[PDB]
Amino acid sequence: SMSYSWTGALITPCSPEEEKLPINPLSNSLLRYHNKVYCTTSKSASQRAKKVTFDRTQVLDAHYDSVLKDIKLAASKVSARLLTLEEACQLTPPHSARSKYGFGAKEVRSLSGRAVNHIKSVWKDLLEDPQTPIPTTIMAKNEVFCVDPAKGGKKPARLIVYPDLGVRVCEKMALYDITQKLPQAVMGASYGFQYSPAQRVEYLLKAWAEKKDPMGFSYDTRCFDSTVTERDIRTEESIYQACSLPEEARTAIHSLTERLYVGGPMFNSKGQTCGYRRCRASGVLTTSMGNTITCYVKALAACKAAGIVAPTMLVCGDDLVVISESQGTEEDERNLRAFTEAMTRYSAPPGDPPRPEYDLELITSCSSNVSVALGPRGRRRYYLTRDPTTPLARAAWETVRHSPINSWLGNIIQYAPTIWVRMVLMTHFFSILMVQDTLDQNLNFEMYGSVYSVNPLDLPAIIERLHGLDAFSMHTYSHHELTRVASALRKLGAPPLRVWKSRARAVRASLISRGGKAAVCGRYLFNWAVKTKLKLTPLPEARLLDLSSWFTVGAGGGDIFHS
Repeated sequence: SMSYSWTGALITPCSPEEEKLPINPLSNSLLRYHNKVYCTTSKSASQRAKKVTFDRTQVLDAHYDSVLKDIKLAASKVSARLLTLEEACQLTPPHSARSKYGFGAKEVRSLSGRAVNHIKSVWKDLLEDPQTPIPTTIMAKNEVFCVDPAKGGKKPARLIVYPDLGVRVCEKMALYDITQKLPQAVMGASYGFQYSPAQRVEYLLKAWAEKKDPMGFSYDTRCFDSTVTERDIRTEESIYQACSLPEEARTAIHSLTERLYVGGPMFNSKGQTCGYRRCRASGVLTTSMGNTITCYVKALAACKAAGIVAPTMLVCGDDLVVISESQGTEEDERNLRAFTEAMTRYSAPPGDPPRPEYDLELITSCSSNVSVALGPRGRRRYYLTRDPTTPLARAAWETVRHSPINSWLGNIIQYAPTIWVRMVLMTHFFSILMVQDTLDQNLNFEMYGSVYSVNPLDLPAIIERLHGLDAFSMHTYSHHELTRVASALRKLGAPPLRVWKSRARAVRASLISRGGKAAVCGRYLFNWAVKTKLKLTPLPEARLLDLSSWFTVGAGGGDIFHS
């Protein structure tokens, strides 16, 4: 079957879109080469539509069946419940796309009569009708990147397919509790979303250490969502139904599967019939959970089919890392080819063929890699980092165009120990917050497919909780990091690190002069910037932080909110 069929109708935008980074003295102080920064628009939607449209064949085998049997057995130990309407409403992000039925996220979150009565009607209809396909909207995402002329032109916009807001709330009532219990039961420690950045590093270090002679690879499936077949999606349902659930939950889950998850008609923003989907919807609740389970099953089966020796996996949606015992250079290459052939049979063909690596730091997963620096007392300290180009480009965009989602804050939190966060992002944004005089304002950001709300003044505590006090004392960064970061800054026309250091001294001093939590930020976040460093003591606030909802599977399109 084809992943999509199309009518010829265009994928259209809601509002006018901005393609180019606007000139502005605040964003210019971060980076000058504004012509290199672009935002994807609906102008490139047809190009993407072509890429994600292809035939899927799927041939399963004994290895696949064996893994699937184990998974269903594991799921049978899980008990899940429905969420109340009110619980599901509270999980809706404040800027989630409004319903076509006369209400938005604000109404849902405040439980307005129209929103509530509508959602009740949608729920009842889910229970009564397991058959009629539920309409979805297809939209081009607006995401910011830096040009890469060594890799062709600009990336085409990603596409997102999602149902109406009323349906999205119903998905949470039916399936949210499952998203919070099932992945850990069936994938155990291989499930990546349960780990903070520091824990992810610890997991990978352990996995690597376990092997007498470790070899690792990442596997890139070509357009994973499009490779997911109707059978795959019905199999996911079978796994959900293996849980102990109330009958009403079983009914809603089945209707959602047949009417929404397995496929259905897509409409553009103008309401014209755009096409029909026969693969994974990118913007439904189960997108992340479904991708993770389906990727785990196919990958583990492919390991068995290939004869990979003692595999330890880390799976986050379509993102897959496999660490195992090396069988020798040529044997490893051969076995990776056999793994790829198996994944291909299972309908998960590769983008770039996997490459064996024999050093953990050389494996890229979820766009990140492990690096090492020194903490206080000169101990080696491993931490997660990434190339800063995209985070810098988005930070410049977000400096001049305010967005409901602050990617820069998510980056500061996730990549706090990195030299680029500490010297550049932290310095720039605390500067900008004082310029705006909005330091003490909660901001939203996306992390692991979920939306969170954080006050920047709480960052020392948050950073301490997630990364430890060492995140404020790290030094002697790797040659690779210094080189990669300096090169990104030059490429974007940003000031060099030495300039950021002088800037941070003044930001630090300004924050300290404001006293209170602002002074705590100055002292902790910018201790690296002064010659006479302060002694940083554990923050009592770090322990009081309720991070119980951090680091879990999220939702397609990040359409879930925790506060």
